[PDB]
Amino acid sequence: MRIVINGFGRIGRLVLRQILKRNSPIEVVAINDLVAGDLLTYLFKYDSTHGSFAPQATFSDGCLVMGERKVHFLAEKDVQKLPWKDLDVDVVVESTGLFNRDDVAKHLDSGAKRVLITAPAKGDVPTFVMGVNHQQFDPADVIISNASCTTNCLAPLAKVLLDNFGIEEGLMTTVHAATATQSVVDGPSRKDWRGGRGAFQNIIPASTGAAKAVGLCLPELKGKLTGMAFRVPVADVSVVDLTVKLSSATTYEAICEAVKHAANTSMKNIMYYTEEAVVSSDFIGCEYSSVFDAQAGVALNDRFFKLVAWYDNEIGYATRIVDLLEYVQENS
Amino acid sequence: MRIVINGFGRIGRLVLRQILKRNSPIEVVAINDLVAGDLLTYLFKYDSTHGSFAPQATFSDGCLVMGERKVHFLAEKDVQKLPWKDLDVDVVVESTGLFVNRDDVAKHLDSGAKRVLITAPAKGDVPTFVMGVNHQQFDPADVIISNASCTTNCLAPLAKVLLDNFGIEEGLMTTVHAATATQSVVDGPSRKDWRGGRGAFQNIIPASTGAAKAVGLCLPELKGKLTGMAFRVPVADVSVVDLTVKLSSATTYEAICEAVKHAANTSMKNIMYYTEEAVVSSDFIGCEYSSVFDAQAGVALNDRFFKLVAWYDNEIGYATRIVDLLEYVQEN
Amino acid sequence: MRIVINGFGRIGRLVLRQILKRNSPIEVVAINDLVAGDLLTYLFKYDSTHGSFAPQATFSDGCLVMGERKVHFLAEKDVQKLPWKDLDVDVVVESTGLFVNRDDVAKHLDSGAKRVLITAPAKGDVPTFVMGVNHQQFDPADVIISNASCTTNCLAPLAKVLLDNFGIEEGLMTTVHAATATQSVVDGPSRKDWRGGRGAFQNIIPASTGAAKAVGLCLPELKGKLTGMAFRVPVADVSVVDLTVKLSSATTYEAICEAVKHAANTSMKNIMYYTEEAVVSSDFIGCEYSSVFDAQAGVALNDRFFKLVAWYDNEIGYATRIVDLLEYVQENS
Amino acid sequence: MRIVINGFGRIGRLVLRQILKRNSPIEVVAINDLVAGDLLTYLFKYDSTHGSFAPQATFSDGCLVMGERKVHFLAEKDVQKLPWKDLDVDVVVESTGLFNRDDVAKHLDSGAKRVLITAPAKGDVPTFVMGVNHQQFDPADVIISNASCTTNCLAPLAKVLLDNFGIEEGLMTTVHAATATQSVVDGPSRKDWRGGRGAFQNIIPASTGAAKAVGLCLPELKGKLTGMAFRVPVADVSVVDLTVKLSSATTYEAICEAVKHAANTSMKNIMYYTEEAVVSSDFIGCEYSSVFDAQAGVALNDRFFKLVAWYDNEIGYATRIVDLLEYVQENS
Ligand SMILES: NC(=O)c1ccc[n+]([C@@H]2O[C@H](COP(=O)([O-])OP(=O)(O)OC[C@H]3O[C@@H](n4cnc5c(N)ncnc54)[C@H](O)[C@@H]3O)[C@@H](O)[C@H]2O)c1
Ligand SMILES: NC(=O)c1ccc[n+]([C@@H]2O[C@H](COP(=O)([O-])OP(=O)(O)OC[C@H]3O[C@@H](n4cnc5c(N)ncnc54)[C@H](O)[C@@H]3O)[C@@H](O)[C@H]2O)c1
Ligand SMILES: NC(=O)c1ccc[n+]([C@@H]2O[C@H](COP(=O)([O-])OP(=O)(O)OC[C@H]3O[C@@H](n4cnc5c(N)ncnc54)[C@H](O)[C@@H]3O)[C@@H](O)[C@H]2O)c1
Ligand SMILES: NC(=O)c1ccc[n+]([C@@H]2O[C@H](COP(=O)([O-])OP(=O)(O)OC[C@H]3O[C@@H](n4cnc5c(N)ncnc54)[C@H](O)[C@@H]3O)[C@@H](O)[C@H]2O)c1
Repeated sequence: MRIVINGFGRIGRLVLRQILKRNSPIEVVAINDLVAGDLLTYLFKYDSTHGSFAPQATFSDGCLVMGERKVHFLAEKDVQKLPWKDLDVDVVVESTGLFNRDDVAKHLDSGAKRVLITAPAKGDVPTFVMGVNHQQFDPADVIISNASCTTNCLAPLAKVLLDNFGIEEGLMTTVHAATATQSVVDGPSRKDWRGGRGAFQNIIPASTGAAKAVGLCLPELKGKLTGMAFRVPVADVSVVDLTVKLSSATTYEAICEAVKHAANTSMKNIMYYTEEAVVSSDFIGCEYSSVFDAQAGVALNDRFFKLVAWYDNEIGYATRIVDLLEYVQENS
Repeated sequence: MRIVINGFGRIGRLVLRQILKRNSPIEVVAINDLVAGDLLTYLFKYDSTHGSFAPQATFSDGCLVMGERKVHFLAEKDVQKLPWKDLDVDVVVESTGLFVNRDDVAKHLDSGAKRVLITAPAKGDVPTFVMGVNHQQFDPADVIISNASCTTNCLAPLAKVLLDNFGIEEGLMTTVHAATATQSVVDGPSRKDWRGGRGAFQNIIPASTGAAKAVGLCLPELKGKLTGMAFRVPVADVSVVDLTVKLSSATTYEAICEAVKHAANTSMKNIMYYTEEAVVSSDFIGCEYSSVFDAQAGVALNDRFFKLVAWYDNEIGYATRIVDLLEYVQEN
Repeated sequence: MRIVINGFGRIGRLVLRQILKRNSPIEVVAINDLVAGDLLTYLFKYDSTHGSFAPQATFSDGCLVMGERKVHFLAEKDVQKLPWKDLDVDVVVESTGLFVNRDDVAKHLDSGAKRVLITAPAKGDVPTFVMGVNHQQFDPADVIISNASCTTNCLAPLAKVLLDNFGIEEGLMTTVHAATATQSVVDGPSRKDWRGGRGAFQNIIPASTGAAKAVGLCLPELKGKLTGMAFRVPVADVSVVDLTVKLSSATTYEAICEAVKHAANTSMKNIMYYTEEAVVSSDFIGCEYSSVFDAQAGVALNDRFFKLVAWYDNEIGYATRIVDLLEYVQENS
Repeated sequence: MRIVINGFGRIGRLVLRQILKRNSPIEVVAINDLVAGDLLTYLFKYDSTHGSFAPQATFSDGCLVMGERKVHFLAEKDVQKLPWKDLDVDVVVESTGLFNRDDVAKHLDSGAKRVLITAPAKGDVPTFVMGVNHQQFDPADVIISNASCTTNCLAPLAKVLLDNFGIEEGLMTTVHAATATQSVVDGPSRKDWRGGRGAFQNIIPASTGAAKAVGLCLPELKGKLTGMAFRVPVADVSVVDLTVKLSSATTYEAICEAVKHAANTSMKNIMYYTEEAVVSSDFIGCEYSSVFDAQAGVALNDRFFKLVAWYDNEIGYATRIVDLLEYVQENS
């Protein structure tokens, strides 16, 4: 399967890293960004969060050269000018953070067969969470979304609670790492005024559609969940704080056992269960979607609980992108 | 009213700052800590969070000199050796963080102080007050009192407004809390709190808090109805309460906003503030309110289930409440 | 004097703040940026570093309204379309960080402005001024001028005191500098500075600076005698100069302290400050001085070779100097 | 060789990590700190800076158990009560940061044969830097020092300059990561007032004896070097900025070639030479003492230069401790 990465940022670079880590048969034909391949190769090899990678990788003849892989570098900001027809592209990984279905469809017009958006999409874009609803993928879905990092953390936990106890209502907060949409010092973010305030000086409230998105991947939870975010001064790793009213009376220990059991069966490689005294840095490089923190959660009574689940919003999400690409390869 | 400050830390120093920032009968006659007065004077005058103060203040001859006002400096770790009888002390502000058991705190009375105000939740049933919530329940016979935690001072006023207007069925609270002096610059041991020893500015750190249960002490109707947890994050000051609450009556988010706005204008004047501004944590550095309701940040799931957001300067808001409680309790 | 602020960023907003703080008779007639006036008003009123300001300021009818000041908001990226003729502009404060070549900056004059003050070092034939060092060399014929960098404003006053008292043979400067808007929250591309894109709050980041060479422009006797470098570190504001200097005459560290203390009381009043306190960077947030000499931090190897330490609020110190230079130009044009 | 680690902090734990990483024949028989082995095991396994280690490690039977290694845990604050005679201790790694030769000699009185202090020492304590003067070690040296992280970075570079060009005079600044002697929020540090100011809110000047200490390992540089430090908000990795007047005329390129040559020959495994666009995070886990940054340095003229060298103050220094222990093992 021939892919290109459009936007070689945190997610674009770490998707390529996770492809190389599993020796994937996925063929990465090109990388597109706003700068030249020499700088993009440097950013791929040296990572402040995830450490150095691909020490033998070089920029040569306008390509990223790594073993038998030679990946063409492009620097074309306009999707209508991208040479996807000439490069016989099966899937565009759309990871610029700029691109509505109508904007993303320009990749198809430029000759790509499919687009995978590394973010929530607006319009008639099927949204998938590996281990929750990815088997709903149909080859007729030419533009798909892998949802947000937050939805990938919440949806597996919500599915376990739905299947074991039922959910009456849930309100979610994510305490989220700073990301590339934020600023080093106070500046303008036109769609999110708070989001422009200095990232490492502030706790910053933010909107998230993650809780509503769980209602699309698990229709039984439509209208039953909403939530919000706080952006805080860490460079990576985020946590979901789910306050949930269950349909059946249970114990905190029974919830722990249900999540532990799911991690060992239906949610293998998606959910992990820990009882260790973890902090955010313990999840840097963690490939799971959702790590249930058994010690951190609290119970008010037999139906009302606050549950805690960690996610590496960079590497966990990047690993899910590669999982979804490999699933689409096998089912298209 | 003659007071002494035992423990000249974040809270001890900012209590003195807030005394000097108002017209007050309070006479600060002595300060006790573990180091000499020259270093304590330096820390009072230069503050990384709250900026410089009292530029004309000097250390001379074992006293803090501010015009003709002279405060004795002591460096005596043992409460049984403190000269409270000789200094005719009306109230000890107990802000070391070491002495919260009645038996430990009573040693101040044995040493000659008439009353002790603990700047923290107490262990045992020490009368606990939140200004604007239950401070009028103070009795002159109460010789050892607590001003609760910063978090309880943020949550309790909001909980009182909800209780009085709508009723509360159940609530689960998270505080996203600034790093404090109990934390470590790099990973080290914290025997009662393993996570709390992990590098403070590298991590989101879960913590246990009794703040939601403590609301049950000031508002008996809410005993058994609230609990919660904390995440410590890399900001040096300002914290936020995220209250997920099931109310006893059907209402709207707008009705909650109106009730809080009304309370801030009347019964909670100078305790609660109501904002619709695009606020972030740094906007509350130096804020003297106990609880600042963030109208834009909150979400409603339905007519009974809400997630409400309230900010607090855990240093200056709390220090201001200590001075308010001193002025309320003491005879003049 | 009618001014406009082109680029309402850290420097643009704090220039307006410092104008209002001294109740300056300077008239700010317009602000240009890339975003709407309601968001720019919000950023002016709420500042993570310097606290809230102008609580009664409002966005109304495409203007910033503050008492009798009514400032037009523009959102025009192209200097050739800016209405400087219609607004009768005396000085453009050029604070976008995009326009530092004389040819780019001259488009402001073509659009009707009488003068441009670039809030950065300039390329080409642009007279560069440091208040208290060479600002009296300003000539009314200078239609495009530079206020140099924050770093040059910190180093040049100290270099002048050393030059005048002892002479300088050679010097090498490091600035340990706060993170700025050119940096990124997480690793990203900076095409002209690869290191400068690496996560700002995860890294000590080496950077190039022309500040030491620029001192040779304001003090020609020091041409070829200074160079230096920077490290960007995870603080949101306040920077420090570390000057390693070989002096022309033998002295003591205490004689250097006395010369700086004397200068701060006389020739460098309101430009240099002298401290012996145990200061740290946060102590200078909101400090309006160009250069604060840290007497306790410095070291002497011998009677000619010294390491001297001087602090600067790279935001507020520099913004205050912009207002001082505007007021000087007003009085001398 | 039977060793114990006294003070299981950043250096103590990472010394054990580096022993295990090279499968050293050094036998670690005991670890002493102020808290129990369950918490010390947790801190060994989970590291905010260097990531997780020894997943199979357990606290079991009062020991740290890792394969065939079983390390006894102690919690004795008083060196005079440590059971070094009973444990047949060949070398104490003294890494508490509390312990003059007379104070350190109490380890010998308690039954240890030798002490290696992980810091500069006062009194008649031979001080060694691997690759500079470690071959001056004599088995008769019962108390030895591995100097500071900063001295281990500067001394190898200074030796290359001395041998190739000669040094007239040098003034050094280290821009240094925050360390455990610092505070999360403003507090008192009696011998270092600035060092008590909030570590992640400030650039903090400090004194360092590192430049003078180079005069101990390279006597020809006595009286020719001094310097200072700035502590900054990073959790690890530091940089030396050496302003040096050389005894002979040269070029920046000739300095680069001399350091490159040394890194390939006499300074193999001690110095590294890079021309990459490096930043501090690129050296997290770097085992070199001194990494010369060719691109960062500047020349004023043919005798006056500013040279830049990086060091992982935790892992580089810890690796040198293990190198010095193995050198002592081979030469005693
Ligand atoms: N970072 C995370 O935690 C995270 C998690 C899940 C999903 N996502 C989503 O993934 C996307 C990328 O996020 P990111 O964090 O990698 O951002 P980023 O800013 O690191 O990466 C975006 C990249 O796209 C490039 N780019 C910008 N405009 C372009 C254009 N016209 N053509 C080509 N390249 C262009 C940028 O130069 C940059 O390298 C966003 O939609 C984001 O919401 C991010
Ligand atoms: N920081 C906040 O946000 C906050 C808010 C509300 C309540 N509190 C409570 O206030 C108390 C103080 O907290 P802080 O943040 O100011 O801590 P801190 O560590 O800044 O201050 C404690 C001070 O007490 C001194 N001290 C220690 N032992 C002493 C002794 N035996 N005798 C005299 N002085 C001694 C220390 O040297 C230090 O200066 C704690 O109980 C804390 O829970 C803190
Ligand atoms: N920040 C400091 O410490 C400091 C100190 C001295 C000098 N400077 C210099 O001042 C200048 C501004 O720096 P800053 O830190 O304020 O940066 P900034 O990024 O905070 O501000 C720049 C502003 O210009 C706006 N802008 C960008 N392109 C524009 C265009 N075409 N038209 C109009 N507005 C546009 C941006 O939206 C932003 O609001 C730079 O030249 C910088 O080197 C900065
Ligand atoms: N961190 C570095 O960058 C670095 C580099 C080189 C050398 N050093 C030196 O190494 C030493 C340790 O530094 P660190 O950074 O590991 O500090 P640290 O605070 O992380 O470690 C010290 C440890 O000693 C323990 N301890 C304290 N008093 C004790 C006692 N009486 N008995 C037993 N254990 C006790 C503490 O609980 C802690 O775990 C210091 O001398 C320091 O100067 C540190």
